[PDB]
Amino acid sequence: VERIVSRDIARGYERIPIPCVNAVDSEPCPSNYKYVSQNCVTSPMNIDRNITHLQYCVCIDDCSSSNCMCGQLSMRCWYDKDGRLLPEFNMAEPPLIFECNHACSCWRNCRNRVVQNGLRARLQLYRTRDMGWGVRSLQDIPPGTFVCEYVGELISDSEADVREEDSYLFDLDNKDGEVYCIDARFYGNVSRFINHHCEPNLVPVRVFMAHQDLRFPRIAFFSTRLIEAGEQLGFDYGERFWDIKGKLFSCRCGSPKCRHS
Amino acid sequence: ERIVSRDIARGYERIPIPCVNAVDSEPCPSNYKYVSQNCVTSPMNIDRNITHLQYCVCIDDCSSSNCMCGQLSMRCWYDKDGRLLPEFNMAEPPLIFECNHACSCWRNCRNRVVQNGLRARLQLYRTRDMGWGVRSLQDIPPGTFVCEYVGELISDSEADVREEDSYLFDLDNGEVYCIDARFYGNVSRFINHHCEPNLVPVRVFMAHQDLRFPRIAFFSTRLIEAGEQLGFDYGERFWDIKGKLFSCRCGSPKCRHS
Ligand SMILES: COc1cc2c(cc1OCCCN1CCCC1)N=C(C1CCCCC1)CN=C2NC1CCN(C(C)C)CC1
Ligand SMILES: COc1cc2c(cc1OCCCN1CCCC1)N=C(C1CCCCC1)CN=C2NC1CCN(C(C)C)CC1
Ligand SMILES: COc1cc2c(cc1OCCCN1CCCC1)N=C(C1CCCCC1)CN=C2NC1CCN(C(C)C)CC1
Ligand SMILES: COc1cc2c(cc1OCCCN1CCCC1)N=C(C1CCCCC1)CN=C2NC1CCN(C(C)C)CC1
Ligand SMILES: Nc1ncnc2c1ncn2[C@@H]1O[C@H](CSCC[C@H](N)C(=O)O)[C@@H](O)[C@H]1O
Ligand SMILES: Nc1ncnc2c1ncn2[C@@H]1O[C@H](CSCC[C@H](N)C(=O)O)[C@@H](O)[C@H]1O
Ligand SMILES: [Zn+2]
Ligand SMILES: [Zn+2]
Ligand SMILES: [Zn+2]
Ligand SMILES: [Zn+2]
Ligand SMILES: [Zn+2]
Ligand SMILES: [Zn+2]
Ligand SMILES: [Zn+2]
Ligand SMILES: [Zn+2]
Repeated sequence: VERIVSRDIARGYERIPIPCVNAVDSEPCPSNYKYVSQNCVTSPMNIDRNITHLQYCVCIDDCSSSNCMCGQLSMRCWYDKDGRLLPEFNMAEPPLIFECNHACSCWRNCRNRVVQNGLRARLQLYRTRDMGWGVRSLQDIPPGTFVCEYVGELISDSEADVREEDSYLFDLDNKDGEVYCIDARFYGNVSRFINHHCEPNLVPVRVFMAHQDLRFPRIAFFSTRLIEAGEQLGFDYGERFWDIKGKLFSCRCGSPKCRHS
Repeated sequence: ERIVSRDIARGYERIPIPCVNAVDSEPCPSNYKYVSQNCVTSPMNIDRNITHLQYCVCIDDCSSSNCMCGQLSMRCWYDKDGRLLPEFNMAEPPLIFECNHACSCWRNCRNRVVQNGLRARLQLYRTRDMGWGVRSLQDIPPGTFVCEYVGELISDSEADVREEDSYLFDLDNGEVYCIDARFYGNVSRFINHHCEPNLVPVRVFMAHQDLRFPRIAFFSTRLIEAGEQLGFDYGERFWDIKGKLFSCRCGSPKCRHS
């Protein structure tokens, strides 16, 4: 029998509830963390929030023309009229996405705004058979759809080096020497439960919205294909994770093209 | 009469805020940037450490006296409709600590009003004697959250060197700060002074509890009828300065500055 152990792990902080079910064992809904819907900090992170440092567009339309400055910063605006990535979007090597911000002349409903509108897909936390907790979609998700953001505690590399648990870190790539990461161990959203898959249906993309401090991109997961209702979400953890954890366990994603077992 | 803007906020508020001018030929104001939340130019080291937040451990709707956030606010002053209780001291308002993301309660608990944003149907309009003003297009019951005074967070040192001081809101306290809505602000930058105000500003804390930076929320002091202009008491610092230049045009029989 499938036990509903939570009607909403986000307790109303998302646009829709995220229930938790367990049809496997007697484990209750996870509670060793604090759910937050947006990134937080403990030690200060001096994000550049000077409004005059934002690059912005002066579009007089819905930011669907070639002249949009924010589209140019993203090479081009990759969103279609429904907010989904165009098929030309390179998911093997995603570019930086600069969404429109509060300094732009455009309206809040312009085309170049997707991730800033929050989680919309109906997801469900559930107990897997051999990978702990996982996240599944309760609905069909078309390809190129924004699913969720990897939310957690913004910490420096120096802080990440003294944390005992490293299984919930997401490294923030930046050309500058200073490096940071998102730790979802103590504070995080639904994305902290997404398991690794070697042929993933999700791809992380670095996105900038209210600020453009390149040290702190926000991590948005987009669907790489049609995700059918009931299917578990997964993304590629990368080589750093498996270089560390491979000596502890092999990958259990079950793909015929598994690269870590 | 003459609609000069369908929405001065460009969709950043829950409701459009149109602008009309039935008085003269002035177009919609455009010498500023509309922002729906406070911004900064020079950095402000607001304490955003999540472990520094006081929070409640309520298992209900935060309607009991055990709610930590209510105790910080002396008590929770919101009724089930989100309006201030009749016991609220409009003459000397307390600090309001709304529930935050560190609390164990849900996003729809009783102690959350200002963080839900502007809801009332407002309208920017041209007055006959004091430039632009804001009016309500609907009846607003007493104790209702109307709007927040939004703008650029600046220090006292910065405020003392700004040529235009007509859009400052002082955040009183050693180090003191203020909100300058001259270059960046929301609809509240157009609210005029009235000696019989129907709005009262209240200092509110939500996502952070850095007492240097309270957010300014306007609540109705009485039933505001549809079509009535919004107004609050600018205070004596404003009128000690600007009284040398002009007199108050609020038109009240109890006007104190004309
Ligand atoms: C100098 O001071 C400011 C500098 C900037 C401002 C505003 C400023 O205030 C001026 C105050 C003057 N007072 C006017 C009345 C009395 C005094 N505008 C912003 C944003 C504009 C859009 C809305 C959000 C703010 C961007 N950054 C800024 N300079 C860049 C703008 C774009 N150029 C070009 C290369 C394209 C690069 C430098
Ligand atoms: C095990 O998987 C990772 C492990 C580490 C990572 C990243 C990892 O997976 C990222 C992808 C998987 N995610 C899973 C959920 C979401 C994606 N990050 C780094 C740097 C962090 C800061 C930014 C630059 C890279 C540090 N080293 C790590 N663990 C060490 C921490 C300190 N301990 C002891 C010294 C106490 C030794 C191991
Ligand atoms: C009114 O009394 C309750 C009202 C609600 C409760 C519990 C309640 O009991 C309190 C008394 C209990 N007795 C006291 C003695 C013994 C038990 N529960 C919550 C949560 C439900 C999910 C699990 C955590 C608590 C949400 N719904 C509630 N109404 C809200 C709906 C939204 N409004 C706003 C729009 C203003 C805020 C009130
Ligand atoms: C004119 O009305 C005010 C004038 C001033 C205020 C506040 C005021 O109105 C507040 C209420 C009215 N609002 C209107 C919209 C919303 C409420 N605040 C202060 C301090 C700011 C923060 C630290 C403590 C107080 C600075 N001095 C002030 N003007 C000077 C600035 C520097 N210039 C230079 C030329 C030298 C000389 C005049
Ligand atoms: N493909 C995979 N194969 C084996 N274990 C995996 C896996 N993907 C994720 N995991 C497990 O999940 C951790 C990532 S955190 C992901 C959520 C986790 N399943 C939970 O219940 O909290 C990894 O450290 C590993 O222990
Ligand atoms: N009660 C009042 N009497 C006369 N002028 C007033 C007033 N209340 C506000 N004002 C004018 O408005 C300024 C405050 S900013 C308020 C908006 C302003 N009416 C505008 O059109 O931009 C004051 O400096 C004063 O010039
Ligand atoms: Zn644009
Ligand atoms: Zn833009
Ligand atoms: Zn735009
Ligand atoms: Zn695998
Ligand atoms: Zn509470
Ligand atoms: Zn609460
Ligand atoms: Zn609380
Ligand atoms: Zn008056």
